[PDB]
Order: sequence, then C-alpha cells, then structure tokens
Amino acid sequence: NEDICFIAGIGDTNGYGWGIAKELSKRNVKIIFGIWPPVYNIFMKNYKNGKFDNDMIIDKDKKMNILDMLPFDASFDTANDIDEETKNNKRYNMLQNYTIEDVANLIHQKYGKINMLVHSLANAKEVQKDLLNTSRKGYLDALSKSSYSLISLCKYFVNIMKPQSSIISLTYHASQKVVPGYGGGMSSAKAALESDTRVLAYHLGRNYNIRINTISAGPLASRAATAINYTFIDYAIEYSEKYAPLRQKLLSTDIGSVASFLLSRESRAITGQTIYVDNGLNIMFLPD
Amino acid sequence: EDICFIAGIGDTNGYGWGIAKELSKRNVKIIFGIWPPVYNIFMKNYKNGKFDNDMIIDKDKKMNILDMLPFDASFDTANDIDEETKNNKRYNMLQNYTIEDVANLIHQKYGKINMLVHSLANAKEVQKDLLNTSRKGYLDALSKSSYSLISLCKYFVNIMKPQSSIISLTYHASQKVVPGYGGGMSSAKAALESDTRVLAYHLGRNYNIRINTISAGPLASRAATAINTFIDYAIEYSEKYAPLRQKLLSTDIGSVASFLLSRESRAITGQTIYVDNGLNIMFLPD
Amino acid sequence: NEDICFIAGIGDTNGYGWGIAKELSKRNVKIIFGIWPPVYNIFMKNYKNGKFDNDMIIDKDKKMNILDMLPFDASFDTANDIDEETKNNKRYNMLQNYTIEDVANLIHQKYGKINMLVHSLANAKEVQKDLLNTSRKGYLDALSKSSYSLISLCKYFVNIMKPQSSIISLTYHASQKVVPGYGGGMSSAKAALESDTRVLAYHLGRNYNIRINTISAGPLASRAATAINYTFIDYAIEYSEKYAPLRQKLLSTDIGSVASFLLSRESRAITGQTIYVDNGLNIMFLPD
Amino acid sequence: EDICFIAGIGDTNGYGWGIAKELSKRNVKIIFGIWPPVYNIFMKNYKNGKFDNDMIIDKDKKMNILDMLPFDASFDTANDIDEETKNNKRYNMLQNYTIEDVANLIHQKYGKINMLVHSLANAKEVQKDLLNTSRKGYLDALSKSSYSLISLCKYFVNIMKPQSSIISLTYHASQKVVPGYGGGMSSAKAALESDTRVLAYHLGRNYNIRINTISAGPLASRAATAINTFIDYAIEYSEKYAPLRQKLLSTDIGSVASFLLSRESRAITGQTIYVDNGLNIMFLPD
Ligand SMILES: NC(=O)c1ccc[n+]([C@@H]2O[C@H](COP(=O)([O-])OP(=O)(O)OC[C@H]3O[C@@H](n4cnc5c(N)ncnc54)[C@H](O)[C@@H]3O)[C@@H](O)[C@H]2O)c1
Ligand SMILES: NC(=O)c1ccc[n+]([C@@H]2O[C@H](COP(=O)([O-])OP(=O)(O)OC[C@H]3O[C@@H](n4cnc5c(N)ncnc54)[C@H](O)[C@@H]3O)[C@@H](O)[C@H]2O)c1
Ligand SMILES: NC(=O)c1ccc[n+]([C@@H]2O[C@H](COP(=O)([O-])OP(=O)(O)OC[C@H]3O[C@@H](n4cnc5c(N)ncnc54)[C@H](O)[C@@H]3O)[C@@H](O)[C@H]2O)c1
Ligand SMILES: NC(=O)c1ccc[n+]([C@@H]2O[C@H](COP(=O)([O-])OP(=O)(O)OC[C@H]3O[C@@H](n4cnc5c(N)ncnc54)[C@H](O)[C@@H]3O)[C@@H](O)[C@H]2O)c1
Ligand SMILES: Oc1cc(Cl)ccc1Oc1ccc(Cl)cc1Cl
Ligand SMILES: Oc1cc(Cl)ccc1Oc1ccc(Cl)cc1Cl
Ligand SMILES: Oc1cc(Cl)ccc1Oc1ccc(Cl)cc1Cl
Ligand SMILES: Oc1cc(Cl)ccc1Oc1ccc(Cl)cc1Cl
Repeated sequence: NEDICFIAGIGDTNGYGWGIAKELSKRNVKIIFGIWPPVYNIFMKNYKNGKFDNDMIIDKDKKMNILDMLPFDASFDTANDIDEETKNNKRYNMLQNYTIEDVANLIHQKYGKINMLVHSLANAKEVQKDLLNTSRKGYLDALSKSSYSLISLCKYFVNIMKPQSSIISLTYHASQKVVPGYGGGMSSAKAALESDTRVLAYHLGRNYNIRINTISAGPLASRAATAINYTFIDYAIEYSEKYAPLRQKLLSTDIGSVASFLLSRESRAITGQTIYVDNGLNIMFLPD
Repeated sequence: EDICFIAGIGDTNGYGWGIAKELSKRNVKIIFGIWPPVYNIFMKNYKNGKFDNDMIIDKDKKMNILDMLPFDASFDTANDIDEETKNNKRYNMLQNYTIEDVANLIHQKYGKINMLVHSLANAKEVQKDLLNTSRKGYLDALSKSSYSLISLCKYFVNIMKPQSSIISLTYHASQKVVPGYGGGMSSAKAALESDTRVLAYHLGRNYNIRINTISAGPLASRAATAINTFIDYAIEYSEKYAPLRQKLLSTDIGSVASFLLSRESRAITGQTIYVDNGLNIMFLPD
Repeated sequence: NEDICFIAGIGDTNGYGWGIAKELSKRNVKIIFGIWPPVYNIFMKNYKNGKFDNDMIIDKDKKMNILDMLPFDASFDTANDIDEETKNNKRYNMLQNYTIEDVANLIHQKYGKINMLVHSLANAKEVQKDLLNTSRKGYLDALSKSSYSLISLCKYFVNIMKPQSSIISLTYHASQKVVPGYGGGMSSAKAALESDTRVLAYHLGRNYNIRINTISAGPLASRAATAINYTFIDYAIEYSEKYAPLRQKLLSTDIGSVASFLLSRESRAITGQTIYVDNGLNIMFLPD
Repeated sequence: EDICFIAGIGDTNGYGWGIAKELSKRNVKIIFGIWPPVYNIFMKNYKNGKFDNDMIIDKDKKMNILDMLPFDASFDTANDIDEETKNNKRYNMLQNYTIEDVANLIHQKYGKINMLVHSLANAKEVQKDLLNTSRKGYLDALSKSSYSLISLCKYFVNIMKPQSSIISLTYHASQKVVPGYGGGMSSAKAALESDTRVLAYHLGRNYNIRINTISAGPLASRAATAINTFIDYAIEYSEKYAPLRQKLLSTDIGSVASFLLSRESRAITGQTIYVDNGLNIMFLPD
C-alpha cells in the first residue's frame, strides 16, 4: 500500500530510468517521472500519442502504470537559483515547480510522503574531451549536474520521505579504473558520487533511518550514451558481451530488478554501497 | 520448482537458518547439509520440536524442509576420510557425507537443483593471532573455509541447472584488520572473496552459473561465541557506530541471499555484497 | 644536476608542503615555492626576517636551499580567468604572473624545464558543514580548488617538464571511508582527485612518459587542518597515535621522504597510484 | 650495517635478484635463501662466473653477497621434514634449511638483521584452473606461497632489530581475474595481501616492525615460464596497454623494495604497492 517512487532522469524508453520504472511497476510501486525541460514536451507528446505503449507492456498480462510526470531540472536547488535567462527560455517559460525543492514540495502536496527515490541522470558539457583537456567550467558542470544533484535531491527529499526509505543512483566503473573516452570529468563526477554515497549513507542512516546505495551499471545503448561519440557505446557493449563472465545482452530491466531490490525492505541492511550490475565485467583484469 | 542446498546449518542461531527462512518465503525447497559431529543432536532437537517457533514464516506459512543430510566439507570423496574419523563416535553411524557423496545423493533423490549456499567456516586455531598460527592450523582454516567452496562448486555444478546461482558468506576482516579474528580466518576469507571472482569467470563462461559472496556483519551464532565476548564487542560496536542502528538479523542476510539466488540478480556475479548496516563504510568511530 | 621541483601550496612551515621541501632539499633538488596571494607577503616578510631559519635546518650540517618563491593561485588557469575584483584586490593588486599558465611560463623563462611537480593544496568554503548541508556553490568551490586545480596544473606544466618527470598530490582517506567532520565536499574532492590521478596517469604516461601519483597522508596539525574546527585535527592525531599499527608521531617529513621517492627515478614503474603514508591506520577496521 | 635476507633466488632472472642488486647499491649486505632442489646448480653457476655480468652495479661497485644458504619454505622446523625429502638426492647433502634453522644460522653467523624479503611462490597445480584444482594442490599453493610469509615473520622477528622492515611480492590476480593464473595461486596471493595487513598490525604494535607487499607486473622469470607463453602474453599486453610503455625490469621492482626496506618509508605499513607501469589502473584496452 503506497510504495511511491520518484525517478529523476527519464527522457524516453531507451535508458536505465525506464528499465527501473518497469521493474518497480511490476511490483506495484507507483511511479512519478521527473523529466528534464529540454525533452519534457516531446516526451509528453510521444506518451500521449501512444508511442510508448509497446514499451509499457510488462508481461502482456500487466502494463506499466505511471502516477505522474513532472518537469524537473536537477541543476536548480530552489526557485531562487534559476537565472532569468533559463526562466524565460523557450523550453522553460511555460513550466513551473521544476527545481529540486519545488518538485519535492509539489509531490508532497499531491501524494504525501514517498518511500523510494531514484537519481538516474548525468550531464557534462565536455564529455567528448579527455580529462586533461577539460576546462574548469566543463569539469564543474559535470560535478554540478552529475554528483551535486544527488546531494541536493537527498537534502530536499528526506523531508518528504518516510523513515526506512531508500535512495539509489547510477554510476559507472570509469570512477575506479581508466576508461578512455569517458571524458569531460564524468569519471571524476562518478568517483565523487560513489564517495558521496557513503557519506550520505552515514548522515541519512543516523538522522533519518534512510538508506542510500548506487548501482554501477554496465553499458546500455541509451540516448545519453551516444553523446559520448561504431561509437564509444558500441565498442563498450561489444567488449562487455565478449569478455564478461556472463556473455548475454545487458538489459535496462536487469538494472531495474536490482534497483527494485535495493529500494525495497528486502535490502534493509545494505547502505552506502556501490553495487555492480554489469554481468561481472568489473572483476576481469586480462581478456582472453 | 526451486531447490536450494544449504551447507552449514547446526541450529537456528546462524546465517544458514536465516537464509533458509527467507528462501522458504519464496517457496524454495530447502535441503540442509549438517556437520556430522552435530547431525544427531540437530535431528533430536528438530524431532523434539525445539525449532518449531523458529520455522514459522508467518500466519500463512511454515518452513518446508525437504531433507537434512550429514555433510562434512573437510572431505571431497569417500577416499578422503581418515581412519580416526571412520572410527569416530559421531561419524561411524553416518554415511555418504563427503562433498561428492552429498551431491550424488541429492541428485539421486531429488534431481537437479538451482541454488547453492556455502554457510560454513572452521579454523582449529581461531583463538591465536595470525603470527602465532601454525602451518597445520592455517591450512585447516583455508581447507575448511575456502577450499570447501571450490570443491562444493566442482561437485555440484554437475547437478545444477544452467542459470543456477551460488553464494557464500564472508567477513570484512579479509580486507581490514580485526584483532581477534585469528587462526587464518582472515586469510581464508580473503581467499574466499578472490576465489568468488575466479569461480564467477569459469562458472559464468562454462555453465552460465553465477556466484557471489555476502560480507555479513556480526551475529551471535554458535561459531561466533568461539572467537576470543569478541562477538559481544563486535555487535555492540556495530549497533553503536553503523550508519543504521538497528539490530542485524540473520533474516537481513537471508533476504539478500534470496535475491542473489533468484533470477532478479541475473546481471550480478563475482561480487562481495556487504550486508552489515553499512558499518564497512566508516573510517573512525564518531 | 638540475632536479627542479615546483611545490604549489606552501604558506608556512607547519604543513606537508614544507616537509616535502625539506626532504627534497636534502637530496639536492632545487625548490620553487608557489605561494597563495592571501598569505604571500606575510610568508615573504617572515622569511626575510629569519623566522624560518630554524625550520630550514636539515641535519645542522645542511640547511634548505630555496631557489625561488612565486605568488600562485590555483583558482585561475590563465590571466583571462582572473575577475576584475580579484585583479584589483588589496592582496592581489601588486602581484603578477600568478595564474597556473603564467607561473609555468615564468618558471620556464627563468629556469628552463623542470622534472618534479607537487600539488600540496586544497580549499573548500563550507568545510565546516556536513556534506548533506553543503550548498551547490560550496561543493563546486571544493572541487574547483582542490581537484580541478591538479588537472590544470598538469595541463600547463607538462609543457615545461622533461619526459620521465613525476607529479604528486596529497589526499585523505575520507574519500574512501566516512570521516565525520571532513565536510564541505572535501571528501568528494579527494575522491575526484584520486580517480583523476588514474586518468591523468594514463594520458600523461602515454603522451609524455610522465608519472602521477597521490599520497594519502595521515593527520598533521597544519594551519589548514585547524580550519576544520580539542578540535577535529586534535582528535584525528590522538586517534591515529593510539590506534595505528605504528604508534609514533606522524611528521611532515615522513610524507616528505615518500614524496621524494615518488618524484625520483627510483619509482619509475609506479603511476596512477594512491600511496598511504599514515602509519598504517587505513588498514584497521575495529579498534582495540 | 644493514643486512637483508632474501628468500627465493634461483638464478638472476627473477625479482629476488633485482631486489638484491638495488639493495647492494645502497651498501646493504645480502644473504640469499635458495630452494634446495636448485641450491647446488646455483652455487655451480655462481662459481663458474655465470652471474658475473649480472652482479655489476656500475663502474664503482659489484654486488657484495654475504652468504648463500639452502632454504625451504615448506618446512618450519627440523621436525617438519618427511623421510622422502630427507632421502632426496638434492636434499641429503644439505642441512639446516628449514625456516627456523635458517633464522638461527644467520643469527649465529652474522647477528641481528634489519631487512627481510619474501620472494617466492609455488603451487603444484598452477596449470589447472581454480575449479579443477585439488584440495592438496590448493593447500600446497597456500602453504608455500602465503603461510611461508607468516612463518618467515614468526622465526625472523627474534633475529631482527626494532624498526626493521619486511616485504613480499604479490600479483593483481588476487584482486581481478587472470585466466591462466591457476592452482590456487590467485587465492594464495589474496591471502598474502590480507595477511600483510594483519601482520602489519601485530608486528607494528609489538615490535615496531613494518611489512608491505609489492604487486609486480610481469617479468620473464623461471617460475613465470611454468604458467600456461602465459608470460609472453602478459608482457606483450602490459607493454602495449600500460600507461608507461617501457620494459618492466626486475630492478624497477628492486628500487621500490629498497625504499620500502629503508627508513625513508617509516610511515608506510600493511600496504600493497603496485609496481607495474600503472597497468592495474586500466579498465579496458584502448
Ligand atoms: N547508459 C549506460 O551505458 C550507463 C552505464 C553506467 C551508468 N549509467 C548511468 O545511468 C544514468 C542514466 O543514464 P542513461 O544511460 O539511462 O541515459 P538516459 O539519457 O536514459 O538518462 C539520462 C537522463 O537524465 C536527464 N537529465 C540530464 N540532465 C538533467 C538535469 N539537469 N536535470 C534533470 N534531468 C536531467 C536526461 O533528460 C536524460 O533523460 C546516468 O547517470 C549514467 O551515468 C549509464
Ligand atoms: N556470525 C557472524 O558474525 C558472521 C559475520 C560474517 C560472516 N559470517 C559467516 O557466516 C557463515 C555461517 O556461520 P555462522 O555465523 O552462521 O555460525 P554457525 O555456527 O551458525 O554456522 C557455521 C556452521 O558451519 C558448520 N561447519 C563447521 N565445520 C564444518 C565442516 N568441516 N563441514 C561442514 N560444516 C562445518 C558448523 O556445523 C556450523 O553449523 C560462516 O562462514 C561465517 O564465516 C558470520
Ligand atoms: N594536514 C593534514 O592532516 C592532511 C591529511 C591528509 C591530506 N592532507 C593534504 O595535504 C595538502 C596540504 O595541506 P596541509 O595539511 O599541509 O595544510 P597547509 O595549509 O600546510 O597547505 C595548504 C596550502 O595550500 C595553499 N592554498 C590554498 N588555496 C590555494 C589556491 N587557490 N591556490 C594556491 N594555493 C592555495 C594555502 O596557502 C596553504 O598554504 C592538502 O591538499 C591536504 O588535503 C593534509
Ligand atoms: N615474474 C612475474 O611476472 C611476477 C609478477 C608478480 C609477482 N611475482 C612474484 O615475485 C616472486 C618471485 O618470483 P619470480 O617471478 O622472481 O620467479 P623466480 O623463479 O625468479 O623466483 C621464485 C623462487 O622461489 C623459489 N621457491 C619455490 N618454492 C620454494 C620453497 N618451497 N622454498 C623456498 N623457495 C622456493 C624458487 O627456487 C624460485 O627461485 C614470486 O612470489 C611471484 O609470485 C612475479
Ligand atoms: O555514465 C554513463 C556510462 C556509459 Cl558506459 C554510458 C552512458 C552513461 O551516461 C552518461 C554519460 C555521459 C553523459 Cl554526459 C551523460 C550520461 Cl547520462
Ligand atoms: O566469520 C565469522 C565472523 C564473525 Cl564476526 C563471527 C563468526 C564468524 O564465523 C566463524 C568464525 C570463526 C570460525 Cl572458526 C568459524 C566460523 Cl563459522
Ligand atoms: O585534507 C586534509 C585532511 C586532514 Cl586530516 C587535515 C587537513 C587537510 O587539509 C585540508 C582540509 C580542509 C581544507 Cl578546506 C583545506 C585543507 Cl589543505
Ligand atoms: O606470481 C607470479 C605472477 C606472474 Cl605474472 C608470473 C610469475 C609469478 O610467479 C609465480 C607464479 C606461479 C608459481 Cl607456481 C610460482 C611463482 Cl614464483
């Protein structure tokens, strides 16, 4: 009764956010999407035109139920943070209550307290550049949008969450081992995120009895994954399917069912952890 | 039908039982492997109803135990048992309790299984610090606590379905110093965690079978009381300093095991997963 | 002949920068100090008034030789990055060539190419706040000054360094395990720094044959260490001296002699590494 | 005067020799512990001047070797040698080669030492994958490659000065899967790295003695050629993909060992230090 999850970072059905929504929907969790304003209207129109109907089919006995879909920008902590330019920009002008604080307030006002929170977003202006060639501003952009946004989400959402709630984010192994092409300070951002997951786990655990973990996912041909540049993601997938201990296609719903477990009471003694869902690729040193 | 063999249950106070309870919730059939020295007292307590309250899952269900078999992880095959054991009071009345014999017996009675739990450890010199542990004591720890996992996998893969899943239990003393966790137990756990990776590679590639290990926080089990109030200290420190200040239950480990043993976790393998209320993340007590 | 080291982050004789200078000076490496403008004039006056004379004594057979002392602010990559306000500020107005690019240029013009580089600096406006309570701006400040500054230093100094040169920075274990009181995103910054050390090691190793490592140091009662708030550092030191495998006072020159090794040819097969110099405290789980 | 015992030199092509060379540079007196099966061929090659070119440090200096003694890390004390070894062709002509006997002999001839190097490993089933390794094969790997370090420490601390330093060599297969590194060698290295921490605690607190381990990249030593062209592949892959694309030399490991064994590193203990041209940091070949 009333397992409600906010998923921050869905723009289509091709990423981990959607796989997570599907698996949770399967367990009858109510789902609220937080959608970035640059893609929000296109997502809504597609949704309304039934473009996602096939993708919403669970077992053909069940179909996903989505409780709400809200414009959301993890760049802005409160309304006072929004620069006049953004506020007035073509894609933002007609939207409201999309900062982290406002969206938590809106969710609370409409549905009461929630018990599950998903951070499924990242961004970096200079992702295409190697770390050495990343500018101060590009690096800080990657940290701001990909890492600090988690801390802020936690800060504002803990107020609208029940004790024993659970929070997850997504990370990538480039934080711990070198992945050429994962540029722009994304590796730095993921390293910060994994460390912040531990520190937040301490504070949230002690003060709120709330858990936080992160899933280190293997490669998935999402929309963001193309932004990296056959392309970077095509090589990653090919390499993973050839060399992982489990040689099988990694699905967004593989991450989804792990997410679902971490967000449930079944994982109540797990917190502060980086959990690898990557067909075991992370354990390998030397290829065959 | 799901069937899980759980090697290392002696009573209802350890992690093996909590894992059994949680799997039972999900309608998994459970087979216990019981160390022969305690096999007859276990059967007696069970028959006398000592475990009845511990078997209740809820209003609806009671634990279904498919079978309970003697199992000694010291011995790979029938040929490995020495005379002194053959002659032992608690062994002479039992049979087919080597790792291979148990695999063959389960397969013959019940067919193929799809879940395997290693929940056992031993070290005859656990009360000595590592520096004062003898070669025989150290190798005993590795033999009983680490190699037993490899042997379990070796003999059991033949009786397991593709997409089966295996777990063991470990402890953070492998990675950081726990004074008191002596006799090469820290060594054995480090080997277990590394072996979990290497086995994940061979089992995943050859059989599409997953293997992970759960690094559990402290629980006042029978084996824990043999370390030297060590466990009293560990539990008190964990409950005081862990990010989550709730009592760690065997079923907290059990529900994670159940997930790792299910298809829900089909993309996780070779991993050490911490189920310890977050204690492992702390650097210094606040 | 001509082992020259630039040490970025010395403001007095109480920190790791000074211990590193001493140990290198011991091996006859020439030392150039990069001194932050807020403390630069006070450092120079103290130096000129002989206040550091005792602290410069090596074995009483030898005394430290300092080749140069340059104003340096790791906040600014190039002259074009300096805001008009800073440029005109009381402490900056009378200084020149203190951005990362300008200082590399100046060093090159005066002394030619160098072969050793030390990043011994960190800053975070909100260090006193817990991570959960750190603002976006405070967090980005910590990353900018403590982590990105390393990348930028590398980017500009690789041009004035010889092949087979070596770079080190300093980090702290709070990046990997939770240290309450290490706030403001300093833990996040150190996690980024350790990850960036690997990524830089790849690029610098492959393109320049230059090594980079970081030293994870135990507690030292430096000036910065008081900024954290008996205080945070007093407890850290007390705890380290009581519980480390080696129960002995950790000296800045203990870090210095490790730094010196990492910067020398003796460590030519080590790169991308986080090296712990902390009397072994990091290996402990449970106290006695 | 500094004196270092180096256990595990068989010829001039391994890490033991490179460590000996580098310590010699710093005027450390060197004592070799040589596995009895190869002790007589080593002495013969040495006398015949086979190693003369390898002993040159430079224009100035030649390696000073204080002594060369038979040493078998399989045996803790005289009582541990079985008859079959006593009767063996290559052992019967040698004596005082157990770990305790060597410590006693060195102490009696030369007094206290202050540097100790464990540079040895063995595993009779190295060519089998972990899953197919027998209990006896696995325990042999742990016995010879891991427990030998604990025993070395146990017997040698008595003959060492306070502020002494100990190192061993390990390999990244303990932490990440290297197909080919079989027979429980990966297991033994994981135990070695964990044991390095636990020993650092006991040795640091009780004796103020430091212990670290160097995780080395691949070198075409004698033992390396026994793994199954494995080493040819490892070296080629390392030289192609490591951040530093220079040939890894035994003396690259030797200069790190020398530093860790000196007072320069007085604040480092319980650590695994990677000396591998940075290869360990890479996630996937570019
Ligand atoms: N795709 C992979 O292969 C892969 C591998 C490891 C980790 N991950 C992680 O998974 C997460 C999801 O990425 P994905 O691969 O599903 O791509 P995706 O495009 O499906 O997810 C990213 C989403 O975040 C949203 N977003 C971007 N900036 C935002 C902002 N400022 N505020 C609010 N929303 C914003 C975008 O609209 C986008 O829909 C990422 O954090 C990524 O780091 C992905
Ligand atoms: N209890 C804790 O605090 C704790 C913390 C971390 C990990 N663990 C791990 O969990 C696992 C279960 O232990 P536990 O804590 O439940 O104690 P337990 O006594 O409940 O379980 C250990 C069982 O192993 C069995 N056993 C011992 N030697 C055997 C052999 N040669 N062959 C077959 N069985 C043998 C014993 O009969 C015993 O029942 C162990 O591997 C332990 O290392 C326990
Ligand atoms: N002190 C400790 O206990 C300790 C423990 C672990 C790591 N460290 C690390 O060692 C390094 C040195 O710190 P410390 O403890 O010696 O304190 P410190 O005060 O001696 O060193 C910090 C110096 O950096 C300089 N600095 C600050 N911001 C700067 C900027 N924008 N540009 C140029 N210089 C700037 C300051 O002038 C200061 O002198 C730090 O990076 C710290 O993270 C210190
Ligand atoms: N060569 C590599 O690529 C490499 C990479 C990482 C680590 N290492 C480690 O470096 C160490 C040295 O090995 P190496 O590569 O120089 O090969 P090596 O053959 O030069 O050295 C191994 C030595 O150990 C000795 N030995 C074997 N069993 C013994 C016993 N029971 N008692 C005493 N001595 C025994 C052998 O005589 C041999 O001389 C090993 O521990 C190895 O694990 C080597
Ligand atoms: O983290 C990721 C890892 C992989 Cl392998 C693929 C995609 C990922 O996700 C991103 C990568 C870069 C940027 Cl700018 C934004 C996002 Cl969402
Ligand atoms: O690994 C453990 C860790 C803890 Cl904190 C408590 C009990 C544990 O389990 C054991 C410890 C020592 C031995 Cl000899 C046997 C077992 Cl089953
Ligand atoms: O990193 C550190 C770790 C410790 Cl234990 C003590 C001091 C440290 O150094 C700093 C800590 C915070 C800030 Cl704002 C600046 C600096 Cl130089
Ligand atoms: O550990 C090693 C790692 C590598 Cl890459 C190469 C050689 C090594 O050394 C050994 C490997 C196996 C055995 Cl049986 C004995 C030794 Cl000395």
